[PDB]
Amino acid sequence: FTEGTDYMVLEKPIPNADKTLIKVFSYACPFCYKYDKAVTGPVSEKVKDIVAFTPFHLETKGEYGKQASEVFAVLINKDKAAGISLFDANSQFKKAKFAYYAAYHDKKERWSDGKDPAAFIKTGLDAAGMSQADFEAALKEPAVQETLEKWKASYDVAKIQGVPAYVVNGKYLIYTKSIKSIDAMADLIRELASK
Ligand SMILES: [Cl-]
Ligand SMILES: [Cl-]
Ligand SMILES: [Cl-]
Ligand SMILES: [Cl-]
Ligand SMILES: [Cl-]
Ligand SMILES: [Cl-]
Ligand SMILES: [Cl-]
Repeated sequence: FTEGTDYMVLEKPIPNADKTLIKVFSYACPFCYKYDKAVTGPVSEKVKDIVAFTPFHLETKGEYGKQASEVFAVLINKDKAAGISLFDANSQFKKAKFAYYAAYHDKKERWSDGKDPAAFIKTGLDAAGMSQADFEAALKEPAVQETLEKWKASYDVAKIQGVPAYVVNGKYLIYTKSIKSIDAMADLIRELASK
């Protein structure tokens, strides 16, 4: 694999990202949906022995970027605390993520274009099986707030080649357009993780 073609080196790395595969994404991004249907799960499963799969949501995209970040931060922290993989059938994050992708991209739902955040939140929480009250309580927790703080770094990473942005060890950003297969992507991630 070749620097400049398959990947690039971030001039400002994502901090505290040792042994991670970070995926910067947005619920509102059609390619994020496409790659999450086709490559994200299989590839992350293949490399789970070397790098921890670590979604980073980009809060600045779409009318409900902030709300989606809140829902995802809450659900990822809950899944992690329960020792549940983010690709597991029982992952609440996974359920919410695909509910938003289906609503936004397949059904063209826009929840009144920013003016109905309660409806947007409901879509994700209902799919995840979480109550509004539980979400509101969980959002106040330090770990959830820490996650939201970490994800602020998504904006500067997204500038390079858009979203999705798959990053190895906070340093090596894969060029999404170069990804040709599950195997090749997993091969690349392993090479990058050995650097
Ligand atoms: Cl779109
Ligand atoms: Cl994800
Ligand atoms: Cl759409
Ligand atoms: Cl609605
Ligand atoms: Cl819109
Ligand atoms: Cl900036
Ligand atoms: Cl091979």
